[PDB]
Amino acid sequence: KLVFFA
Amino acid sequence: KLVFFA
Amino acid sequence: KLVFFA
Amino acid sequence: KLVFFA
Amino acid sequence: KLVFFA
Amino acid sequence: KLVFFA
Amino acid sequence: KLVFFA
Amino acid sequence: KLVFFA
Amino acid sequence: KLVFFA
Amino acid sequence: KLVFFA
Amino acid sequence: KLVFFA
Amino acid sequence: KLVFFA
Repeated sequence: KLVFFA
Repeated sequence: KLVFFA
Repeated sequence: KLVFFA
Repeated sequence: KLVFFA
Repeated sequence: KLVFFA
Repeated sequence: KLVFFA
Repeated sequence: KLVFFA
Repeated sequence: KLVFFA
Repeated sequence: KLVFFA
Repeated sequence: KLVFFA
Repeated sequence: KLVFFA
Repeated sequence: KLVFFA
């Protein structure tokens, strides 16, 4: 899995 | 920006 | 699955 | 913008 | 910026 | 796993 | 499966 | 933009 | 699986 | 930007 | 697994 | 930036 927040 | 995948 | 929010 | 797929 | 993966 | 925060 | 958006 | 391929 | 975003 | 390949 | 971001 | 390879 991958979680990205910008 | 929010991105999630699995 | 994929969730994207911009 | 909101995109979801699976 | 926050990134997490596994 | 990997956790990154900037 | 191929998804592209912009 | 986003490009996804599975 | 290939994911790209910007 | 982000590039992911699994 | 290959992940790149900036 | 970040480059990860496993």
